[PDB]
Amino acid sequence: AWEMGVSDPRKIVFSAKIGLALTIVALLIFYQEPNPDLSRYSVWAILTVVVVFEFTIGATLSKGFNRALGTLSAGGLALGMAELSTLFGDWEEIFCTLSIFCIGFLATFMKLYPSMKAYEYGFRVFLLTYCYILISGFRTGQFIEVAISRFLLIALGAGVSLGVNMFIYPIWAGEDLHNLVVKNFMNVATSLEGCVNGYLRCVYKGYRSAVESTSQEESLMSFAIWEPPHGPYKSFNYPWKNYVKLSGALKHCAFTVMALHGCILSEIQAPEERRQVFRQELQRVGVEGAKLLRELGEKVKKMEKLGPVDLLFEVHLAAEELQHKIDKKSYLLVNSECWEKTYESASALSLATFASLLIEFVARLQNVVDAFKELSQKANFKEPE
Amino acid sequence: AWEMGVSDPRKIVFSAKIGLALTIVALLIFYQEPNPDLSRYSVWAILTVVVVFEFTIGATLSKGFNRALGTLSAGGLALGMAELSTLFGDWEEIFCTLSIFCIGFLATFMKLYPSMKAYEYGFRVFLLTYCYILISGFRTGQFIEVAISRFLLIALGAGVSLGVNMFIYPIWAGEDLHNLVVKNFMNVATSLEGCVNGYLRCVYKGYRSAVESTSQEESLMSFAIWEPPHGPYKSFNYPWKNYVKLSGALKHCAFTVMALHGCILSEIQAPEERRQVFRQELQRVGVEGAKLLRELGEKVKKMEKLGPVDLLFEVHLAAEELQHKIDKKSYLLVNSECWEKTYESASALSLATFASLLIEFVARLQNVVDAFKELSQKANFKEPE
Ligand SMILES: CCCCCCCCCCCCCCCC(=O)OC[C@H](COP(=O)(O)O)OC(=O)CCCCCCCCCCCCCCC
Ligand SMILES: CCCCCCCCCCCCCCCC(=O)O
Ligand SMILES: CCCCCCCCCCCCCCCC(=O)O
Ligand SMILES: CCCCCCCCCC
Repeated sequence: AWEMGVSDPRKIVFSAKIGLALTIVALLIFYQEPNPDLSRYSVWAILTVVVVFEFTIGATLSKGFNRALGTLSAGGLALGMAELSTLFGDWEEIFCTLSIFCIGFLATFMKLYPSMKAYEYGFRVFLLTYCYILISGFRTGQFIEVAISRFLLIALGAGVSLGVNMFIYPIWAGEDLHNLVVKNFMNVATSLEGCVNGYLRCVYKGYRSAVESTSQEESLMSFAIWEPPHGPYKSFNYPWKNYVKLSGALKHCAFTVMALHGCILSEIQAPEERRQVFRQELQRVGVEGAKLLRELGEKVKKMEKLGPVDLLFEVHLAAEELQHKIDKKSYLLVNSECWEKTYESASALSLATFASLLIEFVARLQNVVDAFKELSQKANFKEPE
Repeated sequence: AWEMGVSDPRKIVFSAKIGLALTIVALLIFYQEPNPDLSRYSVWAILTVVVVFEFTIGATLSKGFNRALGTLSAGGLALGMAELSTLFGDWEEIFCTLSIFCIGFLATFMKLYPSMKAYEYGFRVFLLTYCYILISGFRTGQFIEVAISRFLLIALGAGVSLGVNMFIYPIWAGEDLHNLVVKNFMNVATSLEGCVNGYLRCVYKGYRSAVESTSQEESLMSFAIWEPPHGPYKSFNYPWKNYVKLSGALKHCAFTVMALHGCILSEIQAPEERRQVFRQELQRVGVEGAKLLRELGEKVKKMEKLGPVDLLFEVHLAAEELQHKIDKKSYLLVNSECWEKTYESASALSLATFASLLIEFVARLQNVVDAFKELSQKANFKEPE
């Protein structure tokens, strides 16, 4: 839709790039030599463009490498089996059919391995190449020059797709990974404040994005290993793994925010009157946590190093003030008459679960800070000021 | 390989049925009327089998319908553009390429939409068909006649694939969803027992399987609405949705088990000598919860209605006993010296969060019992023996 396009103009550029590659191949085939067989080999290029044009440069390179491997191995095996069939002069079609059965069984069995559920697209091209070459080289024989001519057009289609994708506003998966790591910090910072305000009032996509994106940041890292150097990422081997290490460190913290959100939806809840006693300390703790997470996101975005001052001083002081406040008024959580109604006791005891989950969230930040200090060292981040 | 076959005879029969379909289409192509010039586009029949075989019957029917939609629509559009092109006799290649650019841009933009992301297979067929039938039907007036031949060989291949798939050893998605619900019930019971036993020592994939299976439980439901009646499920409109409703009540219960597992990996913990005071009540609560979950799983598996007895009496009584015990020994959770070391106070206050989360887990089971009764009435479950 128009709103979708205006919000993200990257997709419009990608669509116009694919349409331009198809237009170029079409123009060549329209104004090509009028040699015979034109309508036969013309379509192969325009149809491999639609198959090899991927969103990112690294996915294009990886998928075209696995597709070239599958096609070359299937064609070599098909030619070897076609030559071997001649020995069974009396039984030719029987041998060819039994080879098609064995190959189909083996490829279909190997694609089902748990460790190969990602590379099915190369097993399909393997089975297609073997069946096409075995069935299109029988009624005539000596089916070679044509299988060596079809690939000189598949190559042209892939060459024009690669040139158009790479040399006109390319999209790099490394920058996608960098911007996703920057986004997660702001999502978690918004969720924490939303949870505290919701509990103290007289938040889902935030931690959902940080918890549900583990595989996205691994596929982006798989694609980024093929791309050459560019921009600020100038090095033989950029440490892309420290980004995923810092993302895991942040996810370990986002699980506590998930538990704090789940406290609001519980069936058992504490009286609103007793919540207002501890309002100030909870608001200060949430404010300092959101400030620290936005500072770390801003320092990751600019590729800057940490300053000399301690970043955790204020949040630690706030958490110690909250602990003292809980200590002074603990008599509102339990009762002393029975010391030696179940619902009322559970409601009273459920406020200390919120306070303990907030103290544990403050306790888990040091690991994210250490991960950032490691990433700013492996990658030569700039000094501040 | 051998282990994946002996432990799963499904994946052997599937590969053998693919090989059988390929060898029947092959035998047909090979043994043909002496005149081979009657047809030369015979690989179109063998390449459809490799593209329209799926694990389940409902997936095959749904995907075949979505592929024939795009193919017929693209062929009609291409023939309309070809007929309208002859008006501009002077410029034919320019109009054709201006049509290809627009079609590629619209198909890519429409396939990048987030909502229509499960239908990416049907958007490539449209563009491929348009380009093939516009570049191949150039300088020819009988391409309309060619088209029908190509689709008659694609129809022969799809008919053979559907017959072989549906008449040898059908694999139904309805049974897959039915088995998945029972497996999630057993996983959640095992996780609850493991966490309660782990906290008292002198579990991980269980709740994870139940929490992350929503996409599978929705795709299987989408496939299951195409399949005809068979076996136990004998009705035109089987309430497959009530299974998803019960699985979502179970997910809402599993989130508390995840929060209980998070208490074992925390930086702040309570001394064991204080944990051992409440061992019996926690152990009884966990035993009763796991017995209730396994009873509901066993009644879902057998397709039987609930008896006249009350299922929740025992666990409710165990929870009441736990609450009374917490009331009696509450002086071990707070300190009365300062009523009016921070770490030791937090460690003491962290023991009550585990018990409050266990009480919330016990409180959330009534929704699951109500959803089970709703599914037991919507689908006619047999009365207990
Ligand atoms: C083969 C060289 C290029 C590489 C191909 C990529 C291989 C990787 C695997 C992907 C799938 C196989 C490749 C497919 C390539 C291909 O050529 O495939 C192009 C398509 C099939 O594409 P798919 O293989 O993706 O399904 O072929 C056709 O559809 C042509 C059939 C003729 C259309 C006639 C329609 C009849 C309509 C009658 C008129 C009435 C209309 C009424 C309207 C109202
Ligand atoms: C989806 C169908 C795609 C087309 C599949 C057939 C293409 C044939 C291309 C042959 C590739 C080259 C094989 C070389 C084998 C060799 O020389 O040993
Ligand atoms: C020669 C390259 C392409 C060969 C044909 C590949 C298979 C094309 C399948 C198109 C989708 C047809 C699925 C529906 C068929 C039907 O409804 O019977
Ligand atoms: C249709 C599959 C094409 C496989 C080749 C991919 C591009 C590399 C050509 C050398």
